[PDB]
Amino acid sequence: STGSATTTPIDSLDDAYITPVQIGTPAQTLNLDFDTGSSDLWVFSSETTASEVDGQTIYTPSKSTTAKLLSGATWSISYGDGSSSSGDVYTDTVSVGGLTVTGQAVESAKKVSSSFTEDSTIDGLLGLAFSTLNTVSPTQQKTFFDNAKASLDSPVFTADLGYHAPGTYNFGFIDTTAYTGSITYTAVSTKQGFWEWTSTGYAVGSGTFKSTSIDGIADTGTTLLYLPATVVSAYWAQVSGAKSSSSVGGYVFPCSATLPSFTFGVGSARIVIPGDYIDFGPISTGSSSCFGGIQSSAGIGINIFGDVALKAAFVVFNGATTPTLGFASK
Repeated sequence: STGSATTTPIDSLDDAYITPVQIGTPAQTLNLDFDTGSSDLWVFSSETTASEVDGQTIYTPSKSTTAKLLSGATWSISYGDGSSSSGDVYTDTVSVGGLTVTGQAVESAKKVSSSFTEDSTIDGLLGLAFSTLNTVSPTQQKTFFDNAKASLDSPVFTADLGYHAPGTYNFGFIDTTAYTGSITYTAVSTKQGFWEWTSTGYAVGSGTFKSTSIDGIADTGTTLLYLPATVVSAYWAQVSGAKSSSSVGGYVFPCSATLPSFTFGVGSARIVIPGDYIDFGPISTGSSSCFGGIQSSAGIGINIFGDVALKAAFVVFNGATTPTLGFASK
């Protein structure tokens, strides 16, 4: 089997991407944030504290003839941006782009933090990291991909995120029309539960490539590119007037700037992030200070190849017995 679903930016900055997901019988379609950095499929629901729901579409398990309470199971998760959610668990039928899993754990939120409430466009998350990170207790649950894998034509999914445009998540096949040149594959460590890999270096604009190993994670649920302070300083030094602002919470730059590209290495291959992808717009409405899309990972504890990086590539998440990651230009 295979599946193919369009993923759409939630706003004009590509702050996140939402993908429609069918849950239950009859189908209830929710728009979920596919997150290769976590491993829980959770939704706003009829159980979510009413004051914490503001415009989201909810899953109502009592209206699904295939929903079953997973008795005694609870979940609770916190994300790198400080947001969080928790609740109980149902199993139900879940379909993405025509690919159906029966008995998928659907984690129903009883509580969500303010950042979730405030984002009316995101109805929940669909985790695509390794199932070892799943938070359900006392019986850990599998991700949608893990459940689907054996049925797929090939044990893979691909992320093809758009810049200020829709893109695609495919399950079970590689669309050879969706990228240019060849796909370069690179080793993955699953030791921390992430799609963790090592970039071979970077370049800023038309500058020379610096060969240096940068361990980090491919994370579709993180907006920006978080890299070591040395790398980030080298980038922003090429933008007149750019500076790190403790009050704003990262590097800012004059909105009048033209940003240089940023290249990262995948083995001997190179992925080029155009400068425009690094512009996250005014820090506040009407400001002439703009927020940068490349930020320091110092104090995160891990480097994160978030959407800024991934949307410059066609990315293969190869879930074969020994997982690997593939990157192609597009």
